[PDB]
Amino acid sequence: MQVFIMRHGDAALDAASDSVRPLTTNGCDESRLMANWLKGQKVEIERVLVSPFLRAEQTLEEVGDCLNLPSSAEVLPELTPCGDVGLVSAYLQALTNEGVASVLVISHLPLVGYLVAELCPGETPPMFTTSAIASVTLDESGNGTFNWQMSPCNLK
Ligand SMILES: [Ca+2]
Repeated sequence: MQVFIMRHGDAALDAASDSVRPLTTNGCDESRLMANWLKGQKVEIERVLVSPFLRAEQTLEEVGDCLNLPSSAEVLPELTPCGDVGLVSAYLQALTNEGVASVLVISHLPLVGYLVAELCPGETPPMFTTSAIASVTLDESGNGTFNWQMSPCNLK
């Protein structure tokens, strides 16, 4: 199963509180940039998992505007910055055994980095710039391979 791990886009520093910080114009722009790149890669997203935080959901909105995404999305509490990478890993393994062919995961630091390591043996937490995407091929036994990583700058 193809897993695409994405860090939410650039977000405003100030808001009533952290969970509600909106995306910035640039954050939107770059998120659409990465979305179109994926579209050009013949990427077909079957399932979507997103953090409950506004910046994650908005990144999803923006992406969904350029890439054909599922009508629904699953808002996961464990995708927040302090999310339990173990439960995220298990959720992904579940979908893998379910038959799901591909999933797009939109989250935050430091979770995104740890998630890749947790899923892929021998890998250290990679560095994620905003809107950057990590590709991981996960098998039924929870064994994942870190394929590549793409960021708005390596396209820009
Ligand atoms: Ca469009």
